[PDB]
Amino acid sequence: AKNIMHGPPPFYPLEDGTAGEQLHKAMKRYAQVPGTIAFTDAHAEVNITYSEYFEMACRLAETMKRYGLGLQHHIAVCSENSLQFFMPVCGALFIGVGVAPTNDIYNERELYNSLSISQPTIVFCSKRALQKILGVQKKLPIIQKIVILDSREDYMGKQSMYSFIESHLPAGFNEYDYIPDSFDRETATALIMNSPKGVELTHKNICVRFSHCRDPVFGNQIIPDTAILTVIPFHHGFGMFTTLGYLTCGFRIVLMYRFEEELFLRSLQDYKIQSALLVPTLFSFFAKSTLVDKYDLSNLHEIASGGAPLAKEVGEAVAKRFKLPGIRQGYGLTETTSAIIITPRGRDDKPGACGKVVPFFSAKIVDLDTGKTLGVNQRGELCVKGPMIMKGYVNNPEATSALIDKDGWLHSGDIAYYDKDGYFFIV
Repeated sequence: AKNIMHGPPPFYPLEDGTAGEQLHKAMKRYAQVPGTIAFTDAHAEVNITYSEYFEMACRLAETMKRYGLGLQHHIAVCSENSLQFFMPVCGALFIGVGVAPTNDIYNERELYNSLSISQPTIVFCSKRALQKILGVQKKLPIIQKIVILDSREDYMGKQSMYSFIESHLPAGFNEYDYIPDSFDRETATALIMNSPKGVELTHKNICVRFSHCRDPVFGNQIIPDTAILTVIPFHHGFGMFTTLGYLTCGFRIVLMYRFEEELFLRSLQDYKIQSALLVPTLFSFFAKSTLVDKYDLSNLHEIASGGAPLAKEVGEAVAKRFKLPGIRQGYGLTETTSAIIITPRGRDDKPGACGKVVPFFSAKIVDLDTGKTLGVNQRGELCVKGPMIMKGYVNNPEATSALIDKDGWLHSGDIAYYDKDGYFFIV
C-alpha cells in the first residue's frame, strides 16, 4: 500500500460551507473593490466587473427562490461562451438548485436527450440557442420557463434576466444583505454535466476543486490583476471547473465565443494574459502556427487544458512556440469533477507526465486482468479515489457501478504508470 500514491495535505485547510457559500463569499469580497474585472468579451471588447456579477448572481438567486425553486429543482444553461453564462450558474449554486450546462451546438435529438436527463424547470439560453430550446420544450413539460441571457430587453416574447428579476424581486433587495442557503454539501446536487449520460456532481465535489484551484502548488496563486484567456466551452468539465475556480480567485476571465488565430494571439498580448486554456485539438493548431512570435507574450506563464491529457511531443512543440519551459498538464474526467492529477506549479522537468495526485485523492495502477495493484514504473489501468468523484450517473446505477467499485475506486479506462517521484504518465 506503499504502491498507492496519495496527494499531500492542501496548503490551506478545506473551507467549510456549500459551494454556493464559498463562491458567494469570495465574489462579495471582489465586488467591493471597484473596477475589478470578472469577465471580458474579446470579440465585443466589453468588461463586466465583480460588483456587477455579484449583484446579478444575488438577484437571480433570490428571484429563483421566490419563483419557487429549491433543492428538488434543476435549471439548464444553454449558450455559447459569453459574459452572462455564469450569472445563472452562481445564482443557482447560492440556493442549492442543480445546474445543467447544456452543449449549445447539440442538434435537436442530442439536446432533447440531455434535457430529458437533467429535467430543468427553467432554461436560461442565448438568442442563438432559443429556437432549438423552444422545440425541445414542446416535448418536455418540465420546462416551464425560458429566460434570455444576452438581451437587455424581452426577446421573442421571452423575459430577459432583468425582466425575470423585476417580476419577483422585492422592492429594496440589497445584494450585500443577501445570505446564500445552507444544506448538506455531501449530498446536494451542484451540477449535472454531460459525459450519453448525466454526471451528477455534489457541492462537496466543487468545494474540493475550490481547494485545489486556490492551492499554491496545485492551482494558481491569488495575485491581483491576474488575467486568463479561455476558449474552452463552459459546458465542458474542463471549462466549467477552471472558470468557476477563477472566480474564487478574483481573476479576469477573458473569453471568446469563437476561435480565431489573430484575435487569440492579440488578446494574449494586449490583455497581458498569464494563463491560456486550450482544447486538445487547439494544441495541435498552435504547433502549426508561426504567427505566435509576432506578438509580445512576455506576460504569459502558463498553458493548460483543465485536465485533458496531451501527447508529449505536441505539448513540447506548443511550449517551444510560446517560449515556455513546458505545458501545465493534468488528468481528469467529467466523472471526477476536474483534474485529479495536476503538474505542480512551476515544475517543467517531467514532459510527458500529467503530474501528481491532488490533495484528498489517491491513485493506483492495476493489472488489467486481475485488479492487482502494481508498483513503480509498471503499466496498468489507472484508478483514482477521492471526494471529487461524482455522486453517480443520473438514473443509471448500473453504469455507475460498472465505473466505480464498491471500495470507491473509479476505473478510468486509461493505461498509465507512475515514476519514482510520484509523477503519472498516460500511455
